[PDB]
Amino acid sequence: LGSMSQSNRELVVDFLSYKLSQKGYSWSQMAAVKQALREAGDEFELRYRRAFSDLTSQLHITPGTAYQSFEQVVNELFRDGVNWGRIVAFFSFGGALCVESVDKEMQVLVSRIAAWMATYLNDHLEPWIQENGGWDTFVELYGNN
Amino acid sequence: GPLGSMSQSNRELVVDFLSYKLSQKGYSWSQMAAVKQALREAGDEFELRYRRAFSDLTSQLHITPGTAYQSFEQVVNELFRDGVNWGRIVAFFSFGGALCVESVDKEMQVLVSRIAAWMATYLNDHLEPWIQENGGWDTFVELYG
Amino acid sequence: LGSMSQSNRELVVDFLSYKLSQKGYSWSQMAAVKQALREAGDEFELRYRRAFSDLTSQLHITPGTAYQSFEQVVNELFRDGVNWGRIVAFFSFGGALCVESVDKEMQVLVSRIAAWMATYLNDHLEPWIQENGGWDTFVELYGNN
Amino acid sequence: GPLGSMSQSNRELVVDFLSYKLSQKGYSWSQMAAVKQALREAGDEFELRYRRAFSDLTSQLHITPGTAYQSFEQVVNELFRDGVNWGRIVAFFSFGGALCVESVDKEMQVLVSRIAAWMATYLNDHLEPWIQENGGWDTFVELYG
Ligand SMILES: CCCN(C(=O)N[C@@H](CSCc1ccc(Br)cc1)C(=O)O)C(=O)c1cccc(C#Cc2ccc(F)cc2F)c1
Ligand SMILES: CCCN(C(=O)N[C@@H](CSCc1ccc(Br)cc1)C(=O)O)C(=O)c1cccc(C#Cc2ccc(F)cc2F)c1
Ligand SMILES: CCCN(C(=O)N[C@@H](CSCc1ccc(Br)cc1)C(=O)O)C(=O)c1cccc(C#Cc2ccc(F)cc2F)c1
Ligand SMILES: CCCN(C(=O)N[C@@H](CSCc1ccc(Br)cc1)C(=O)O)C(=O)c1cccc(C#Cc2ccc(F)cc2F)c1
Repeated sequence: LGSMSQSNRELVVDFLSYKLSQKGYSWSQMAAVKQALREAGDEFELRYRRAFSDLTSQLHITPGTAYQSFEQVVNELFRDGVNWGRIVAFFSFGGALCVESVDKEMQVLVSRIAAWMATYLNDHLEPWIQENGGWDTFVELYGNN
Repeated sequence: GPLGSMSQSNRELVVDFLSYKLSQKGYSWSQMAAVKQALREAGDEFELRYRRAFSDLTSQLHITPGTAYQSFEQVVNELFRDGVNWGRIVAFFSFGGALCVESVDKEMQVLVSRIAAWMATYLNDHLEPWIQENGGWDTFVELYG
Repeated sequence: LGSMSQSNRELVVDFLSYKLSQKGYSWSQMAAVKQALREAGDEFELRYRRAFSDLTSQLHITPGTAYQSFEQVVNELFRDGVNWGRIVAFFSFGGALCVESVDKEMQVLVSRIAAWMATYLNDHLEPWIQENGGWDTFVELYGNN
Repeated sequence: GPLGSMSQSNRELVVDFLSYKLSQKGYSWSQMAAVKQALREAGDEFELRYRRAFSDLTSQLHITPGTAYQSFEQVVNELFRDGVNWGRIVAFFSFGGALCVESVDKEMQVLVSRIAAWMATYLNDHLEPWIQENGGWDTFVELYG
């Protein structure tokens, strides 16, 4: 489904978000969390690139994977507990797995991964986030103002 | 999710993160994602190259608090005085971004969402038909990104 | 160009707009003007259906029509002056002409008509509107609260 | 144009008017327009048929001023307790519309934009993947409108 008058509005907000963040300003909390997370991810990938080779064959997540199985896989990443660094890792692994899915010509898995990750974030990680200083605490620790 | 302007969605944060990461590898979350990214990139290049033109824009372009859209439309018209093209449209985004940045600096953050709404308005009424007629943003992506 | 997370937000606002207006409430001024105009148009069409048969052959507006020629055609509708009733007529004639364009398998003309009508509204009619009580005066006279 | 939430575009008013008129003839401005229209229609039928269920919803569904999204998500979950389908999704829109209408009645117009944002949020996080997997809104249009 598409939306064309929103399209121009959407470009606007995205571009202004981008240019504000370059000066440490933020369109909104959501925009601040986005810049922060992108940045935290970049740094993460720079340091742990070694972990991102052949993720497909190791994580056992395919298009026909059930969310419960996805949940079991991610749970392994958080076996010794949830902390900010582990939450960044979660995003980075999702991202890398998407890229592989595109490399391997299974684009279909990308939107499956998005939806799985959103559910997991919703049910598992955001509640922890709310008990540990909230999304603003994420922005203080990883964002650029 | 974090508190946004129109929702506090977890999916929205995930989707932004995957879009970014897909783009770093030569891929796209979607056509919109690709447009957004090409436009950020084009804005960055424009602002560095024509850096000398980005001082006291709130004054040179007469955008103050209490400005009405008709005034804004009057100023932007001069930019497209000799016709629309993709360069002038990049200029339009960049100037509007620098205006917002200038606004926050001066503790006029109130201007920012107003500038957004004026830019979206101007696009819709003045720029859209030229854009469509010229192959759409799809063409922008192909010529730029 | 499409936009998918806005898509759900867009449905929301549209549906809530619709349900509010059914009780004489309005999401925004823009939403009030939309309900009012749709209604004014319905009434107009009911009374003057006789004027809407074979508009294509009489208005001389094709896909290759220049906006200046479009402007000349619409100007004829406003020859004896602009008033609210004539402004409603303008919308109704545009609408009917679009429908014929779809009947005659020239859909391409519809978006051309939208853009022409938006320019004409912008340059000719909205200024008159601003000197005659504004968009709220349109809502008082044609809307349902 | 009239003052909207995200812009004051003239095109936006035109486009809304032509969409309406195209739809009255069995046509569509676009896929989104068609979805919007089918959904309004489906909401109308649902609210008349299940009219008896639409009293004191602010109370039965505990949506008051100062309500947080987590609370809202908790209430809406019960509606989809036994699974998602297109009927339950129509119900979701209608109830949210009646809630907004109820809000304005009680001089709690402040709730309306908050309800919008919560509905958009819930759609994105909870309903989107089911919708996509089930053929998208394109399927809704084909089964309903
Ligand atoms: C094939 C194992 C992948 N992996 C690693 O390679 N870890 C590395 C450690 S170095 C990477 C690292 C660095 C810092 C932190 Br904090 C956590 C991890 C290793 O064991 O050598 C993992 O740590 C790991 C273990 C278990 C689950 C996952 C995952 C995942 C995942 C899948 C999908 C998705 F959408 C999101 C995800 F987080 C990731
Ligand atoms: C103070 C800036 C005035 N300005 C310039 O400095 N132009 C420069 C050219 S260098 C900038 C440039 C470079 C390439 C292109 Br294509 C277009 C412009 C000059 O001719 O010396 C403009 O190009 C100009 C002239 C008239 C109006 C505008 C504007 C604007 C504007 C205002 C608000 C907003 F949201 C967006 C806008 F684009 C911008
Ligand atoms: C082929 C003539 C169409 N037309 C009529 O048939 N008028 C009727 C009068 S009855 C319709 C009517 C009723 C009330 C009012 Br106020 C104004 C008109 C007639 O002369 O018998 C017009 O009045 C007319 C005359 C000149 C121009 C136009 C137009 C137009 C138009 C075209 C495109 C567009 F996007 C918007 C437009 F308004 C419409
Ligand atoms: C006070 C209404 C409670 N309610 C009912 O009356 N259900 C009725 C069924 S008749 C309504 C109906 C008819 C068909 C379908 Br499919 C689903 C519901 C009943 O079982 O007697 C619900 O269906 C119900 C139950 C639990 C939660 C909700 C809700 C909600 C809601 C809140 C906010 C919002 F923005 C959107 C929402 F959908 C609605």
